[PDB]
Amino acid sequence: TTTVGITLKDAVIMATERRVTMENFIMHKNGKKLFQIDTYTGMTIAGLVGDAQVLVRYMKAELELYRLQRRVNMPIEAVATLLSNMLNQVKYMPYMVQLLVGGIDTAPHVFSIDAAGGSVEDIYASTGSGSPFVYGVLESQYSEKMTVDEGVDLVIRAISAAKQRDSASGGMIDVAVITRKDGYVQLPTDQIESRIRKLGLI
Amino acid sequence: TTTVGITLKDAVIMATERRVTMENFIMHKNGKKLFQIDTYTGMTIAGLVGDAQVLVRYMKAELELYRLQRRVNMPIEAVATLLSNMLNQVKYMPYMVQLLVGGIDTAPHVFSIDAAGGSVEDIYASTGSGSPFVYGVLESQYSEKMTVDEGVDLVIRAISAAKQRDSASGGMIDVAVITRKDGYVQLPTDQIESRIRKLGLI
Amino acid sequence: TTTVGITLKDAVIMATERRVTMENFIMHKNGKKLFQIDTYTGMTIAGLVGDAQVLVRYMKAELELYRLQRRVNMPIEAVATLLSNMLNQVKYMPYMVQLLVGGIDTAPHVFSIDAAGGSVEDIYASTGSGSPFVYGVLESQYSEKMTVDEGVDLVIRAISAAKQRDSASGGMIDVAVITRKDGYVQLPTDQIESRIRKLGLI
Amino acid sequence: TTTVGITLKDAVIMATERRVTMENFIMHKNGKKLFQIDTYTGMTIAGLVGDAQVLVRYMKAELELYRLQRRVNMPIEAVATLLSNMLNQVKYMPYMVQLLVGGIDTAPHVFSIDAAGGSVEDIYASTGSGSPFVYGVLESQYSEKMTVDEGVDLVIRAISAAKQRDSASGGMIDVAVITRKDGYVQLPTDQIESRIRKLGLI
Amino acid sequence: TTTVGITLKDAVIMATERRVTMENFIMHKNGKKLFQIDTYTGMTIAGLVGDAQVLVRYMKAELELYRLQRRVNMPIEAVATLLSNMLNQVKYMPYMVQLLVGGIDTAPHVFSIDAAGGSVEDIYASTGSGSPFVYGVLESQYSEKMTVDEGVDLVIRAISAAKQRDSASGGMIDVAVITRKDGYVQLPTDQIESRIRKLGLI
Amino acid sequence: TTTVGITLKDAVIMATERRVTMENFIMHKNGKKLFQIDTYTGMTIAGLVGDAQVLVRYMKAELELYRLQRRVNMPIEAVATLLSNMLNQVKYMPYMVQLLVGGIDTAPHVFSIDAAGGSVEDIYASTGSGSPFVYGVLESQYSEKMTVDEGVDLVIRAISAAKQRDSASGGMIDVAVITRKDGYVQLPTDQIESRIRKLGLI
Amino acid sequence: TTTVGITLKDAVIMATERRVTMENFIMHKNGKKLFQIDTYTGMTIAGLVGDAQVLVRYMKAELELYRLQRRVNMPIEAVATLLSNMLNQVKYMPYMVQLLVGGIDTAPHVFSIDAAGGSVEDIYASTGSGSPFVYGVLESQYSEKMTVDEGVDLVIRAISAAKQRDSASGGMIDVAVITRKDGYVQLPTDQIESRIRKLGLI
Amino acid sequence: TTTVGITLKDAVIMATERRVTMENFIMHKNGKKLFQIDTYTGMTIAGLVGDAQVLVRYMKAELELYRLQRRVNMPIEAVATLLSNMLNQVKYMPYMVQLLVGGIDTAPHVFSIDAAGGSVEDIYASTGSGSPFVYGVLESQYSEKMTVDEGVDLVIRAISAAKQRDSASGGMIDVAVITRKDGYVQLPTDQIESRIRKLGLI
Amino acid sequence: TTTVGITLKDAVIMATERRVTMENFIMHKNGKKLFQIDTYTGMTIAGLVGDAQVLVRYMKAELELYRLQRRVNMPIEAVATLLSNMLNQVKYMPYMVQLLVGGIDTAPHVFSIDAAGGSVEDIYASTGSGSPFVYGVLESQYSEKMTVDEGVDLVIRAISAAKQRDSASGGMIDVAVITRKDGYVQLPTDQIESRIRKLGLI
Amino acid sequence: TTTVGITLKDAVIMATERRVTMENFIMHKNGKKLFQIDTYTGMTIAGLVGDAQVLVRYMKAELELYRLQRRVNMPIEAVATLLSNMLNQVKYMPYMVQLLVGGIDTAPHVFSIDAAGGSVEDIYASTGSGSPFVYGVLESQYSEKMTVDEGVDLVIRAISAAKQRDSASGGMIDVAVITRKDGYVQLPTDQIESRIRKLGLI
Repeated sequence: TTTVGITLKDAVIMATERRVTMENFIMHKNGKKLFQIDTYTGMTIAGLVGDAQVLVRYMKAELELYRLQRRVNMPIEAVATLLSNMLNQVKYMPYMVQLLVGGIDTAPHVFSIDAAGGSVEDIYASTGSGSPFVYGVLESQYSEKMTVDEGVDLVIRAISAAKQRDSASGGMIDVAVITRKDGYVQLPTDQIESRIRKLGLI
Repeated sequence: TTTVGITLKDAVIMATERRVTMENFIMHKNGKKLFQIDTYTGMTIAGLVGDAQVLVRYMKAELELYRLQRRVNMPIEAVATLLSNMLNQVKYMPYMVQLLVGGIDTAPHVFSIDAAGGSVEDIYASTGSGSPFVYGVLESQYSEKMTVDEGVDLVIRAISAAKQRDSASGGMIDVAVITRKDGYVQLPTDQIESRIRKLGLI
Repeated sequence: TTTVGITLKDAVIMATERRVTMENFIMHKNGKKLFQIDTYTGMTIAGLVGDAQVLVRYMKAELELYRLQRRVNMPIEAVATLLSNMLNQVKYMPYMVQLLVGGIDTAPHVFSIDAAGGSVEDIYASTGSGSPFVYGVLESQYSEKMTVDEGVDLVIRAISAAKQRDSASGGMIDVAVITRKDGYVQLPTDQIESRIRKLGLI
Repeated sequence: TTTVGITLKDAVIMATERRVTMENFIMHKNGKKLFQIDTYTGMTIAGLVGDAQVLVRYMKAELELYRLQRRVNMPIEAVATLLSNMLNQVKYMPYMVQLLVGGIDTAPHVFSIDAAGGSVEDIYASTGSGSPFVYGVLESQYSEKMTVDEGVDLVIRAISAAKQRDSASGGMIDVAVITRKDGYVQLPTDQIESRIRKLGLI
Repeated sequence: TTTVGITLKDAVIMATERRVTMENFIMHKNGKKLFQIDTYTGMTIAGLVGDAQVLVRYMKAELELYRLQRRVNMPIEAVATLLSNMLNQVKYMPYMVQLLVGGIDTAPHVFSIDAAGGSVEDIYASTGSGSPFVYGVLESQYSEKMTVDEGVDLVIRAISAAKQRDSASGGMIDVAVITRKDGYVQLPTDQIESRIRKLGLI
Repeated sequence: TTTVGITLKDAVIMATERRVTMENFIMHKNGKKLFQIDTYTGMTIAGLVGDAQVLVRYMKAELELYRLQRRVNMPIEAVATLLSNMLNQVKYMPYMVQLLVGGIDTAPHVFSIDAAGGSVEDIYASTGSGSPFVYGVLESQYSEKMTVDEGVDLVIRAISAAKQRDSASGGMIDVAVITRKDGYVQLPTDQIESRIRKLGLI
Repeated sequence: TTTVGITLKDAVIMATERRVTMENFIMHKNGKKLFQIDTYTGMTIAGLVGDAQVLVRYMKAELELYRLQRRVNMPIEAVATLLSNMLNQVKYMPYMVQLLVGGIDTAPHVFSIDAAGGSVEDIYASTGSGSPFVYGVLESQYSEKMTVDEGVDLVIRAISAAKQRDSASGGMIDVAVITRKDGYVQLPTDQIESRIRKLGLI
Repeated sequence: TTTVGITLKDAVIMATERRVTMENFIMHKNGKKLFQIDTYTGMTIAGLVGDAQVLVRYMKAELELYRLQRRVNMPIEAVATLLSNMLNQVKYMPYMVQLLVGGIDTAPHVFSIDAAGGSVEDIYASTGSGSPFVYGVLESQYSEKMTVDEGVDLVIRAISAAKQRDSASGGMIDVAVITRKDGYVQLPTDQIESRIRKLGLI
Repeated sequence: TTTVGITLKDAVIMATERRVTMENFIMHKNGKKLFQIDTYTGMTIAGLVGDAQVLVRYMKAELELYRLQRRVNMPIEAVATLLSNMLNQVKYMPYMVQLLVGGIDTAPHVFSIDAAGGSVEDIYASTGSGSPFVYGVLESQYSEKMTVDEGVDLVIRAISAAKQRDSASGGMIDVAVITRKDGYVQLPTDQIESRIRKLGLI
Repeated sequence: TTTVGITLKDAVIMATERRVTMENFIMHKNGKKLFQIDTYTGMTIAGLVGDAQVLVRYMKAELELYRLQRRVNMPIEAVATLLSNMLNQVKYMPYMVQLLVGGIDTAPHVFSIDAAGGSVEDIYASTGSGSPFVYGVLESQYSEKMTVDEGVDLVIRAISAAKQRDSASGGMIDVAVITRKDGYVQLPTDQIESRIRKLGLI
């Protein structure tokens, strides 16, 4: 599993791969690991599939109820704090997951949450077995002045490198871009393939 | 145990073998592993017999009550989600089962569910100790343009190969075909034997 | 790791992939797992790299000395028996390897040898984590009447299927053909790529 | 694995199946478990393949050297005693095998030898995971007045029953008949198939 | 312990032995392992004596209350399903028993139930440490066209063979015959002894 | 296993049963547990068959060589002392056996030897899993004034009681009588059967 | 500890010894192990003293309340069934006891109950570490035609033999005789001593 | 620890950092991990310091003696094979090291050797806890057409990224360039600092 | 992690670094470990991030509610006592944290609280893996007569030394000064950088 | 235990404390941990007293023999290499020690050697349980331009700080100064006390 989320001037970019390893072999090639949980919020999942899918359903319900009652979207840091409390309350019988939460309330935010409920905000983060390979690419190439198009190419290259070295990662890359003007937009598969061909990664 | 489920243009095909290994020997040669749980839904079971049989009874009750209350059949993805919640709620005292759910609501669907409640949709899937042999046959021979007759021959060949290499699998092959026009139809035993003789697998 | 060896009327075909998993990641993409150990004999290796490489050097030395002293090539069954004795003598501090030996002395032969020194002759065999996927392809498609060209396509398809489902397998496929008329011939990489394109496996 | 040996008035009949379970699946369907070790002596093997094959080679060498030095064949009880000493000398690092030795010196004999070197003579015996099913057939149907033809049918039925209930057993049945007049004679495969069809076991 | 149950055209035959091994010796020679639990239903027990006896009392109470309330006898498959639920509900603190249930509702039925609640219907079944010896006799001699008298002789021979090879089994054989015309009939001891003498088993 | 040895005025009586439990079932019904190791000396064995048979061969060789060199039979206490040294020298890798040695040099003697080399002389002794049942019979019925005929009946009754309560014991009873006048005499099987019928033990 | 109970034509005889081993030495020489729990019912105890004494008090209360409410004494089999339920309900936190229950309702009965609640009726039974020695005496000497006086001598001899071979048993023997005509009668100590002197057991 | 070695058209570049973690803290900031072992050969070390330093001394002695005896430098693959044998001979009491060997004999070579003696040639490789971060940089930026100057900048960036994410890595970067024309040349520290300032890594 | 708190005549100074080690690498470089929990109270955290963040939220809620109800700020020792009770109440399922609490009520105070609820007041204290290096600096250089400016330089030097020797510590240093006149004041980052340059620590 | 060694322009300074903790209490207050092993070489010891004292005797013998044979003092790096080989040769049954070696051959040197034989040269080093406190003092106060007098005061302050925080350290401080002009000079105790009083450390 390889997930990544980065922040730009007025945008958040999140991306994952699709390989699922069930019973010690590659049983599924097109799993879903990137989800929209609010109007301007997304989340990626890594770890136990069952625990992660339950948490995604919980967050969608909590955020939708929050929006209907208080008439506004929950702030991104409040989303991370809610997840932090939920995971820490069962720390001794925990969800075996690694989570990334990103979105726009008044500025871009990306949060990393561990199984014990620790939440840390960062300019970029990566989770899964392929994360160390992603961090190598981001350390040498990430720039805070990048445009959205340059940021999309950056995450594609980082995940492509992880797939070359992590056997638990593979499949098509899913990319989502979150902005205030356009909201949560998942890039089409053909556009991702076009960028891969232009970058010479196939 | 060997179970398999595939999707076609307008059909779902599921098939299992019948061998049951109780007390470390072959005690039963004609066990039942393929069940109809709704008008257009079927399910296969692998793992502990006691846990699997209880889950089959639960799903039949839930789906029938759902149909009577809401006047329509439960969607296939909703069936998988319900099973996902049930298994995950007892993950630390879990049902030691592997499940496949397939059916037609508006399009063919096949779902794979593990003991921890992880549910992944796929074009085809296989469970049990004989599954890796089935995946080899499906990887080299499956086609999305296959007809129903060609699909039935495909699953028969895949299970036959598994029986040749997995000692935990054996017995007669049971095959079911699910379509909107004809509903859940379990193929007669004589028809299966005729296809086996035509394919030269005996 | 995925290795395979098959016998035909007057030929032996052996093939492997190249992925090496050192320190729990994909460190090497072009490892060597298929070796020529005599004029008409080849061997594939699976398991611990260090143990396997030492055994390859031992077999090359033993077979070359055997040829120089007795003026003839060692029979294939004698090669397997020699390996069987070597592995069994250290069974409690064993080489953690799986071996296939194939060649021509008066007829095609393929032998499978385990870490405890058990040697069994078979018409075809496969070793490594990807072997069960190969056995599924071979069970449904292998024929004793196949030509050499058909046999080469068969092993390529079988290994390609294994690479799609076994994360420990990957990389370019190496194929060798052994005949009395032509000896040990390793197929060129471009020819393998041409067959892959013709089979629609890329 | 299923092996059996019985004694008659002037004959010894030994029979095995051929299935070999290497790496927890059925890797070989035509393994060899019945061996001729002297002019009027045979042996069956069950357990670890590597240990069993080494012992077969040792016994062939010891018995042939014994015949050349003392000009006569080693008595059957002496063969069992030699094996008993060899296994007991390494009882704490033992051969993980179960052995049957049968032959004619002046009268029929069948010996059962365990991994610790215990040797017991009996009118009939069976080894392997399928042995308890064989003992059920022999207890109800064996007779000391049976002819050679009746004895061959008896062992075929006993092994056939074991194959129906023991997943570790399978494949073609090999049968050998030992008499003073004709020596060690392994029955042809076609003759075994004819008896199977006549007995209605296929 | 050795229990067996078989089905015929219009009859069910169940039989057990009587040896009870309490404190690692033969403390009781005339234990009871075959019980009538309904008008046309019987049950055999194997495993822990305390757990088995409690279950027998529970089943007698449940079936008698069922008959009084719904005015008809519980169907045999319903009896097995009720036992399946009871055992599975305590699977992690289970009854350490093996159960056979047989009877007539509209046709003969025999069910095998394990400690985890798995229930499988079969034409014949056997439980206890002596079961593999029984399966050998049944595999070679059982016929679906047998008469009641022939079936009684069959189960007597099968249990007699088990007593010759299983030290945990012994004592007098108890046999019950269930038919629609005559109900649950336990054969007298003298009749069993007469059949044993006629079969030459003493 | 049940062995017994008693002393009288001018005689030693030793007796065993024949059941051998190999692989957790009754594999052999006619094992040999009573051996003549010298002109006026016998020995019984209990425990691991392989260890016991090796010790019997060692004692026969040592005693025969002793007789040829020193021209007289080894005294019974000297036989026990030799066994005591042999077993104690390997106490941390011991023979897992229980031994009884009895004979006549100038007076009757019976010695009990354990796996650690402890040797104790006694008027009577019993070894094996059935020994406590034998001791009950001997405590209530043994008399030092008994004749040889009365002593033979005593050991037959004691072993018969053990067979009724110890599942590891069974089969025909072998009895040997040692006297100075007649030497080592093994009673014929028909004579044992006659005594059993006269005692009402069948 | 040594307890015994036997049945005769119209009587039940129960007997125990008195030695109690607390803190790994003989702390008490005159413990009580035989109790009257009803007008025609007795019980013996073996195992943990604390658990056994609590059960004796429970049974006295239950049986006395039963007699007052239903105006008749509880049947002996009903007493055993009540104990069976009580012990089985706490099988995973059990009473570490072995129990014998004997008495007269319409015929003599003796029941043996283990710690898991298994209850088996038998003509005679014995519990405790000295039981195997008692079974040896009973197997060779018990007769169903014995008188009460002969039965009392039988149990005295059996317990005396156990005291000679079991270090955990010792002390004075307590004997009770239960008949319909005379009820529960505990024999006086002087009468027991007189029988011991007459039998030559001191 | 972070080590890296890459191959170019006519050059080999190897580089390490200097941090040593002794007793769970940073005790040494200027450790030595890159060594010249021959005229055109270098080696990097990772793992246990004591084991690594001993191996470096062994290799220097072996290669110098080899050069003096055979008058030529040992080929790079021969160096790796010698190390492979040394490590595998003690695999059960192994050197806990990870090694890279690079040099020029007729063409550039880089070999990776593990603790068990497995040796694999590759175009580039990295060892130590910081290796996955290096592989991310190399996967996205390495080119086989790079010049020596571009290659030096590449390894500096890769190690700098590792130091930002691996707490076990740090300190000054040491770089060596091996060519046929100039031999083994270790770059001066000031030149490395100049490149770091030019790359904006400080 | 490195945290420090010191007391002066009329001030409290607390300082931390920012490195967070999640999944055994440096995932976050700008974590937050210093918090204001009241008008004149601060707290530092070390250990499990999830547990620490939950405790910070609890303390902010408790102290704010305390201020609103009792109209005054909670005394510093009362803050430590409240934390002491909370941690000790769950000592067997504890928060895996190390805490420092400092502030002004009528005089400077610094409290150290462990995971078991032990609270000790001290003139200065340090927590985390880098604490022993800080204590070395404080032991040799701390003075109770220091000014606020001198105290700020002292904590900067102490943390800088810890970062040079503790791999778990790193990043920018955050410093807060608490006085009655000015309240809780967190020093700006540029001011910290200016002091670092003036002290020659970069 | 606290030991320290530093290098200056033309001098080496080594210092230790004297507390020895034998049987979990302070048994000795004046242990010796600083030794002269050559004309210009010293060594400090930490860890197991028995192992350390043996190594000191070995080094004195080796260095004195080296000086007599080769007529010159062994170089400091050669001393460390010799110790490195000795410790690594017994790494699996190692000396549980931490060692510092310092001296002058042509320039000052200080080497740190661990139990596995790893040797690293450094400008300064410290061993023992009090070492982290020393490193804090050295990081903030050590200067390469210090005079000998300033260096002596530095090590005294560093060890004094360690004694205030490490319970395993205590007692009088021993200091040695090594120069080419004056050789190995151990400072008198009164001079150390004078410096302690001047520094205000008492």
